[PDB]
Amino acid sequence: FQKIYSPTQLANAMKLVRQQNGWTQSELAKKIGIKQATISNFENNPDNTTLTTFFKILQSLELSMTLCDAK
Amino acid sequence: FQKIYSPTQLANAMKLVRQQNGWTQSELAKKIGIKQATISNFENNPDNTTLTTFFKILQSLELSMTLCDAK
DNA sequence: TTTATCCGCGATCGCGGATAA
DNA sequence: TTTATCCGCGATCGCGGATA
Repeated sequence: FQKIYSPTQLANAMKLVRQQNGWTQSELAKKIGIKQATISNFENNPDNTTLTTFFKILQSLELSMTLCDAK
Repeated sequence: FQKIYSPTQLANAMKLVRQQNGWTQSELAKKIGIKQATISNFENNPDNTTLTTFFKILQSLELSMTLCDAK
């Protein structure tokens, strides 16, 4: 768990968490009630993703976030 | 620095950091080059706010984020 | 099976700009 | 001075759905 500085970095880290637990986009989507396509857009093109989508996906991954010093 | 679970909670936490440092929306917006209106929409209505905006505002605040376990 | 891409649709974004208050 | 709100604009969202 490290500091995250961009949407791309964020999406890559969460995608890795998804893969490391062997979850599919479809099963995560079903779990929180959004489209599989929405998870695919977030993983690939996270820049315009809504905060609401990010939080729903975070919950699906059994994750949360905290703020920290940029340093 | 607490676990954050929603856009509102995130926006409230970041607004608080802005105020605790005595920073105005205008000076943050000018610092990273976005609209003052954009920071205002984020603070009040964060749900559909983009990941790009959220990250720009974090940088303006000298903040970063980290993922963690949801518990 | 898994993931990425496309349609139309209604909604909202963030922009420049100008207010409102 | 500070922050919230509105306009028009082009872009993109996330939706149900159906492909690639």
